[PDB]
This record gives sequence, C-alpha cells and structure tokens, in this order.
Amino acid sequence: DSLINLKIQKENPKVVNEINIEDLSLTKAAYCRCWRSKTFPACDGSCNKHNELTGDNVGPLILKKK
Amino acid sequence: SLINLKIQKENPKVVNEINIEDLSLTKAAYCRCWRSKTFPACDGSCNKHNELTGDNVGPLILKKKE
Ligand code: FES
Ligand code: FES
Repeated sequence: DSLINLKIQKENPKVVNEINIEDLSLTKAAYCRCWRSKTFPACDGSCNKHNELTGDNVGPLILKKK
Repeated sequence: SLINLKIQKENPKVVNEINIEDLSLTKAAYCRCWRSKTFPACDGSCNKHNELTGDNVGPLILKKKE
C-alpha cells in the first residue's frame, strides 16, 4: 500500500464529500474514485489516463436518479 | 503505480452505478480508496490506509432524507 491521493486538498486530513441525493440536478452523474480529476469530486475522465499509463482499472461511481 | 490493488483486476474498468431509489438510509458511504472489503461501499478501511500510508482519502457520502 502507498498514497492514492497525491495533490487533492492535502491540508484536509480526511477528504470526505457529502452528496444530497434529493438535489441531484442531472439524471446521471459521475463521481471520481481516482483522485486524479481536475474537477474532483466529479469524474473528468482522468481515470482513463491513469489506467492507460499504469495498467490500473479504476473508474467512477455513477449516480442515477428517477 | 496502482491505486486499486485487488478489486476485480480482471475487469477492464471498475465502474459502479447506483440507483438512487434503492438507497434507504439517511447516509451511505461509498469507497474512494479501493481498500474496502465491502467495495463499492466504504467500510472504514480508508482510515487505516491513511494512518499507514500518510494519505488523506475518504468516502463519498450519499445522503437521503424525507
Ligand atoms: S477522473 Fe477519477 S474516477 Fe474518473
Ligand atoms: S473504505 Fe475506502 S473510502 Fe472508506
């Protein structure tokens, strides 16, 4: 095991994001689980770049309403 | 260097979809560290990860209420 998050909110000892499900604007939203997104906590597809470089297989949580 | 060490490594890209209507609790933590034994749920494995590796990752908390 080693660091997952390299640069996101490093002054925060534990980065936890709350989502109010009742207010989901979109029908489907992608949330980041690679800590590489430039729009974290949203997924911006940086996962794919990480996966290609490293051979990893990480991907987002997709939230669907309705 | 990998983020996900163990979860479904045969899967080209691990993406989980959550149907909002199936969440019954006022909060449900979802893992962003790839260490949970209940992945995609968070089981608090993030904490020991952070303690041992010097990281600061934590879950996405999906909150629901009447
Ligand atoms: S940018 Fe991180 S999961 Fe897609
Ligand atoms: S167990 Fe992974 S974020 Fe909590």
